[PDB]
Amino acid sequence: DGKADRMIMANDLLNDRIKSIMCLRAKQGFSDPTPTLVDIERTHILLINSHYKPFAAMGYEYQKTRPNTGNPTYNSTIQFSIPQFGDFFSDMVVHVQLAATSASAGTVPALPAFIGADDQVLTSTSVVSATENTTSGVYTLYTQSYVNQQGTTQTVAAAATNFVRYCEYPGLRLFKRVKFEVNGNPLDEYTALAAIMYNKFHVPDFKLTGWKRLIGQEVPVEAASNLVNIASTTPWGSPIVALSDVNGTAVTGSPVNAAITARKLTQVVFGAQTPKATQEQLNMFVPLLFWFRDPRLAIASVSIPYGQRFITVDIEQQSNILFTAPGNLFLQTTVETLLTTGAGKGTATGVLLTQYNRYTTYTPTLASGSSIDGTQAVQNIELYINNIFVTPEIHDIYIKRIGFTLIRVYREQVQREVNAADQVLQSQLKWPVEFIYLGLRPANNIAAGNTYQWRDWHHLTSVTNEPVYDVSQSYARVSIDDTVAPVGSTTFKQSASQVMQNQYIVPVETETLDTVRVKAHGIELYAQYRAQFYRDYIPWNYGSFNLVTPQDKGALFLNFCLYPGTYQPSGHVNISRAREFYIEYTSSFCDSSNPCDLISIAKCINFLLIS
Amino acid sequence: FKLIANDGKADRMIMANDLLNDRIKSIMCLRAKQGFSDPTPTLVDIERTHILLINSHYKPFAAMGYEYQKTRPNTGNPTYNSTIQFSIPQFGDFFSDMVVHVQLAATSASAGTVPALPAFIGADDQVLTSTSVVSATENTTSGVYTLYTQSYVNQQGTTQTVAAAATNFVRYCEYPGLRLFKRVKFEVNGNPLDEYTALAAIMYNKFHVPDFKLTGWKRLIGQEVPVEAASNLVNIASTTPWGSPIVALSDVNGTAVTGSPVNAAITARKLTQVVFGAQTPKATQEQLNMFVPLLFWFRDPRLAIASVSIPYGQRFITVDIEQQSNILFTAPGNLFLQTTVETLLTTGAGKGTATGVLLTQYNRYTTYTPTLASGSSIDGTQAVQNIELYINNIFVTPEIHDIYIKRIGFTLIRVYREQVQREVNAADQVLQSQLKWPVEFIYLGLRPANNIAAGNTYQWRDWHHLTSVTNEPVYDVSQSYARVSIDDTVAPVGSTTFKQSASQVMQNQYIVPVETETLDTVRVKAHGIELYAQYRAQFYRDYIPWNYGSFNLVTPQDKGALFLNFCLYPGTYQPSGHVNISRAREFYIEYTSSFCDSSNPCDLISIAKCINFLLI
Amino acid sequence: KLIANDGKADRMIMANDLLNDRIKSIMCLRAKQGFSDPTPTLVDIERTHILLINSHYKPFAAMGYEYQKTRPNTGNPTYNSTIQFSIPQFGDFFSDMVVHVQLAATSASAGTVPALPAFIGADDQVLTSTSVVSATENTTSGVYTLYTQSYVNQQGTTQTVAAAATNFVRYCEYPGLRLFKRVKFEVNGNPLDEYTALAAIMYNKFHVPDFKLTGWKRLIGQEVPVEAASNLVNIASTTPWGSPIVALSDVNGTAVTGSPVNAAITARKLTQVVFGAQTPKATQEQLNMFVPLLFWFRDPRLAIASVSIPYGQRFITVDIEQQSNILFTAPGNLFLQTTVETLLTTGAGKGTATGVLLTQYNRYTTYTPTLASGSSIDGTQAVQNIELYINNIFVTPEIHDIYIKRIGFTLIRVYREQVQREVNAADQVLQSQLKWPVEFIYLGLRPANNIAAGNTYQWRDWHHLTSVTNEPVYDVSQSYARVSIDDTVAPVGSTTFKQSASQVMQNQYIVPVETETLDTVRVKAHGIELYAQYRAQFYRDYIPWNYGSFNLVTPQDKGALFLNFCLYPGTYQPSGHVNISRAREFYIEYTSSFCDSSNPCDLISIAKCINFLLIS
Repeated sequence: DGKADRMIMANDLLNDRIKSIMCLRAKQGFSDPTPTLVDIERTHILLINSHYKPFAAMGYEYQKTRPNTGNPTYNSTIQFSIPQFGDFFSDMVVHVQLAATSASAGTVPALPAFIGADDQVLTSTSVVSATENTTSGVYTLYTQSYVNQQGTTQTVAAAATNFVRYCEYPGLRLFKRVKFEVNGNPLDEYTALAAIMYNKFHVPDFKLTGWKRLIGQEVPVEAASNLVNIASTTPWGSPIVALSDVNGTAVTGSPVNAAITARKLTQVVFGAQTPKATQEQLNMFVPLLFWFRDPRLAIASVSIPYGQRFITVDIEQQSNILFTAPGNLFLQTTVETLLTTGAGKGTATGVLLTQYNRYTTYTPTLASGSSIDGTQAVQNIELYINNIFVTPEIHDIYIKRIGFTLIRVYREQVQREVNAADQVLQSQLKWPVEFIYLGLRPANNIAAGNTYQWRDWHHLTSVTNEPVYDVSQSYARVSIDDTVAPVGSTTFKQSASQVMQNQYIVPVETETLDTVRVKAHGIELYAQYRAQFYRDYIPWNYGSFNLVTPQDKGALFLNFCLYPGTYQPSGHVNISRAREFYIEYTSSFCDSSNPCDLISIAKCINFLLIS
Repeated sequence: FKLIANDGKADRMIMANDLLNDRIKSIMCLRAKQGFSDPTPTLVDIERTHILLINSHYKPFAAMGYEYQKTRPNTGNPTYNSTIQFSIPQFGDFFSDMVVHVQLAATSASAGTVPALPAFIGADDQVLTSTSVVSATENTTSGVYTLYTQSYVNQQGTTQTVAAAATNFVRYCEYPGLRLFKRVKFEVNGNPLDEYTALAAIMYNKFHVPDFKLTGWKRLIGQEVPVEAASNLVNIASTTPWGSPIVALSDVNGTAVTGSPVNAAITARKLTQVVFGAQTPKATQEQLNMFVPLLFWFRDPRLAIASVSIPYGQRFITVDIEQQSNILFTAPGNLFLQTTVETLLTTGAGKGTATGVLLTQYNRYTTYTPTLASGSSIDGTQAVQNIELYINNIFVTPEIHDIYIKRIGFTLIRVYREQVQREVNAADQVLQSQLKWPVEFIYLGLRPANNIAAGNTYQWRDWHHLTSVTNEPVYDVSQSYARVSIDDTVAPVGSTTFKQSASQVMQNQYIVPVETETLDTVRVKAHGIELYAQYRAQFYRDYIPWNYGSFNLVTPQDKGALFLNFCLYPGTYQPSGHVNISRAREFYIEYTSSFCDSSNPCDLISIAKCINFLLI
Repeated sequence: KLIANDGKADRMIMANDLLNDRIKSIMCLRAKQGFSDPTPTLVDIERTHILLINSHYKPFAAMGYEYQKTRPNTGNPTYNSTIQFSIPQFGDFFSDMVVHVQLAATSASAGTVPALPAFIGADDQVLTSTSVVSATENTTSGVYTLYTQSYVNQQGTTQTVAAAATNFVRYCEYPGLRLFKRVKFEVNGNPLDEYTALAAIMYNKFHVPDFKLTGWKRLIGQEVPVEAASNLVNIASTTPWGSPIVALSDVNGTAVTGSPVNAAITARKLTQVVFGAQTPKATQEQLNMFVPLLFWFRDPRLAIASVSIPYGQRFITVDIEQQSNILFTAPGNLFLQTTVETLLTTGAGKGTATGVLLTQYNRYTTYTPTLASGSSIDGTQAVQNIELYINNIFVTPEIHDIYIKRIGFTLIRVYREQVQREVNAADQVLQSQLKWPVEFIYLGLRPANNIAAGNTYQWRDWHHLTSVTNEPVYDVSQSYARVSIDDTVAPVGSTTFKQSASQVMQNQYIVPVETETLDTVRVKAHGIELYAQYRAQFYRDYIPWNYGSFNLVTPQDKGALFLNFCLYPGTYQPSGHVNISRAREFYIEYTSSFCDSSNPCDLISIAKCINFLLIS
């Protein structure tokens, strides 16, 4: 007790209910006066309770189906029949098999143009130029050449082959258009734009690895290094470890022994998106994202019979799925500086060399005339259908008594934009709207000329590439006269080098939407709010484990229900307003020089009759 | 496939198809004799015993719609270190989730100077200029002459002059939106209906943000998100970056040589993670935009607060704003201390000194340390450019609203109750005097006082940690070697004309935040009666958040975050256990510490979520 | 402006014209029936419509829980033994269980530095106690190739052969999962339920989402990554590259490909480090684990009535793995230095050790961690403590006697495991362990070498269900150096302009590359196809993705397959099963590209079956 506990557990009420029921049962002549669990549960909940209810008998089995449209190819329409098997059919997934493929043989391209104006030489293996400076005595030499990973110089016009890679998420872009046909008319359909909105919003981490494996995305692999820290020792030489100045203070910049024993982890990827000489056979199981994937919403076969039900997949072109990438061929850019102090200093004939410096980078380079194989075959494509069976007695009752089923459908509109601000009528909305995926994707993300299209195609922002360099630094000193003391002498030579150890590319996102406003039949559904309200807050607050806060900085969620993703309706936009629906945007990026696509994918409510 | 509905005892208990078919036979026979035209049963008839796993049924909801609304403060121009009060406008029939948009101006550090150079290291040949400090240690017994050089450079390596211009970078503390709200208060009629501090905001950060909400959560409160970056190919199948002379060697006995690299088997590239947001030091931190959610109970739509139930005269959201000195910090910019040690091994006359002849071996060691510029601090004039309260307003039909007010009676609510007790004891029993309602659970921690100290150069990071964090360096070192013959007429092998040179240069340095836990054991006692026996802190940090809560309870990353649980479903609305106070008068949390003493004071932080009731 | 009644669409989703009619009716009946208040009841509305704003809850039959820890009946615990706990009489019910295991801090015994490797070259062979040197002459090219191998510590100091050296120690991955060979819940001498480490690793792969992973790893003694940030690598408007190569343009004005430019952003790198039980250390700290017991009655709803399983005949029995499968030797602070030097001379005796005019020098240096001879694990490492923690649930006496007299029975889930060793590339394996309805089956074909003592990666591969090979990734430091040895002749184009270059291994990573052992799987029971022959990715990737929601995690292990037969794996409510008639003649058929007589594998099949438990 007391007051707080009477309202949370009501244990004095519960006991009085027990005393009352046991007496009424004794009054009425029951052999066993002890109450029923149901009688207790009419007011109180039983936290420990192993009760369950039997389910009407039901089992499921998957089935595989080849298409009606002959041998599968890229850039073609593939249609499946939905065979007659179970009383209902439910979740679907399509196995796509793409042949192992390599690029055709090419050549080592021509060397770059001269950099320096002096001492210009061009051979089959290098291009050399120089800049003189007689004032400072520094002679700068530029050398550029092609090498492989081992550093062996490659000859111009000799053999060289590009690698091949897939775009990111090839399973999502391959199905250009997925549609469910019932009696000629599309019952529901979606595009790759709806598939990547699912990719951003509806794949939590406990499903992410398999999702990636399902649609052909490579999965990172964690790799452990040697020990980098070992307690009570150091990799640094003794002369720089644990120094103190003349005052007894520990020296800033003097390393001390490690306090822990630790090793590094790093992640490597070597899948379909990593360029390879041969991309081995790619097997994807692309799920079809239809409402009836939920078992409860399985579609009765009698209400949509065989012969009038089809799955139709439009297949993208190979040029948007498979790309070339640099192979074992690199451009080595090397700068050498020779500071001389004697006669002819700053030129090739200068004497008295005191300081030498070398700077060397490596850039992966494409081979000339090495392209993807246009004969790569779609080796297999098959539709997997989950078929649900029930007893004849319950099927009869269910078909006569269910009436209808609520369904959800995709409604998509793409609007090419060159305005920094615009009010775009959403003319595709027939039905009540639960929520809307919004995006302003730059046209350059899907441009053939964009060398990073394999990556940018699904991003909803303008992406720029920022290099991050690993640099190896070296120093060397040498005495060239054994009779002169080195310290303070020009016989004590200096040498240094900066060599590129590796290079990363950081994708830097520039958002294309600043503010979004929603107006419908003269009614403000959303005031002009920053894009971060729809990308961060709304996916964070709503949806529970069914709505993921998107990684993409350009993915916006226009919510109109309380529980997006759940079957029970919880809010929508009335059809009257949906028929005059406007999305007003503000952009810092879109203009006449930067076209962008206002992508809006709505999820609408619709009914479906039975029997 | 054939369905088998009745196979023995197991199927009879799980599906009960014989009974289901008997119920159908009975129901169709009764309906037929009672005069119905359609004897087939209703779906409810079947649902009274059996569940239908295929079922498209749903219920219509009482008509409902919602719309957000911006609201500005009653307290004028917003500033750091101030109290900001919002009115809760009269708009919807109910109001639910709330979020505050905060806009912090772009800011830079003031102009400063390159500080003075470090003191001499060696006792010999001391020279100090405006650009370097040089000293040396002689050793004529070994013939090794050690030269110490320290100087200031930028990233490109150009030497910077002492007292020349230099400017520090600026950074925001980690999770600045969580620290910015010193206190958040929802008050009606002068008294706080519920309130919480930044300690509750970080308790939420550790226990209630799973990964499918994290990226958006980090963006809402100003924490930078890592960005994955891909490298060049590091392994290419059938080749190697190692030079031929060392690749694929065998010894004289035919065995492959240990340490001889072979060709790669796969073609792989590396992934690295980079950050460049509010927590990364920058010359100019761009304008910071945050949408801080208010972690109140009524964020749940089911618990939306009826507008007529609270007068408009005295209903407010009141937020105390942290000071700028706890949110924005200076950090080293494009300025680095270069520490170089050089050893020269000579063998002739004067060996070990600067005049020794015949140099046989040379070594160079060099590190770089980011350095603060003198007199370059944060801009104190940084403006809080905008702050606005977003309130979700829910609208219902007039009929349901009138029914709801007259029939709801009350609502069950959850509130925060905070207590912080300063400790210098390794073990103590702390009476929890702010705990006074049915408590579902208690967040517990023992945060060292140094984590929030202005003297801690890592306060921007340590402030929300509940442990003692020390910084262990990890070094990336570039090793180089070189040999050169200075006499073209003498064979190099075995001659002192075959010189030696080597170098170790710091490529990069990482900082490993090493947590030393402050709690060894925890005990929960109420009136000389154990609610929790003395268990290791790892029982409350790892096991309880692992077993309970489902997706509502996240196993905390912080090694010091503990969860004292008293219910079966910590995240759900339905009550499932509590400790009432009630006889909880003498509620004690007893701890043991291997860290807390007179030299390392800590704050025992205990935040409980309690059940209370609001009458509508 | 709410609408509520816009067309047929709003009629079927909200049914507001129907609800208004129900309210208007209910008010008139109550008015006609003489009620004081005619406004309807929330239950009256909810008979048709769902209320999205509803603070309703039900009171729970009073309950509370408390944990209790007990010691084994079998005295001091050791490796390779059976430990048995009694379940003490405490609460009305007992629920989740977790076992605290404490393993003493441990280190390897003292050993020696092993013998140096054999000669590589055929010429100029020298064997020291500190290095082994050989060479390969080449008079045609003028290249003298010198091979040197030695032993060093991390700092690089040379270690003498047969001098002192000690190995480090490491724990296998997921030690808490392998430590328990078998875990038994025993009643009346009969095993009521039991599982092995194989079931534990199946749970580790399929039922630990990311919001529970950190705590899960800490419970079973797996080290947790620690994120560490570096110095700024990019700084806006500057570069680490020296100016001679920065922002170059060719003679035509075009920017030079390969010429770096200033950075556009300012960024740090994030790397991850581990330093726990799996990282080799001179001394591993005292390992403390709280290993949960993965029985069905962990669910609070499914707590076991203390009366229904009497005291004195109920036990938890745990078989403990041998020490040699839990704790392993790993290389310590001893490294094999492999150095190749090439000397390009052109004068008399070129290509031999007597070459004169040295033009180019190259050094290639790798390091390989090396085991010390005679340094092994401490076989006297004690199990310092092991205790079983049991949650005890207390309920009111009135509800206790009612529930025990009325619940009848409870559904339980039990493990049923079979391991079939295979050398056949394809086989059809009868599952004799299956006797009861099966919800789903964890499947794998684990290579026998993953648990073989001869495998030096057994500490890692034991829980993997594929064949793992080790692919090195090398971080290589490249350096160049040029020096003029004659100050009277111009360096350019002269043999006095000497060249030197070095490649030194900076670090090396091991990539675990998984080779799948299962190609296709087919499920055939009672001559009936429940699963056709489908690729292994259907069971590994598609099924865990589609089913189970947050209760079924997609497995990272490429060899983990999930054969599902219910709609909702992870829920207590039954949702489908394989019936007993078919379960008694049950076949799992596989095809393999890996398994043959040179690579024996174990087909591991662990099914979750449904059984029942009577009450008392």
